[PDB]
Amino acid sequence: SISLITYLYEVKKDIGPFLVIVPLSTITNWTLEFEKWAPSLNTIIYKGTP
DNA sequence: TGCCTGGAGACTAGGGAGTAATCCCCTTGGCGGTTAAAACGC
Repeated sequence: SISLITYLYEVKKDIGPFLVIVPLSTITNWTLEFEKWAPSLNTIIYKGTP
């Protein structure tokens, strides 16, 4: 998913908006993977207290 | 104590109830996640 999104965004210069649905207990793994492999793409993740 | 009418016995049948066949929808049990509600204390 990261490779496809990054390739499309680098080719088209259309970084977003993009929406991803991630089930719980995996949000932090996706966050760490995005921070590590693709620092150029930022993400907004909702969690914690209302 | 005497009298009689409501109760009972025999015969007929048809319709409501019992039984089989069919199926899907409402229920039951469980788990995830969130958070407003429940518990404890001064």
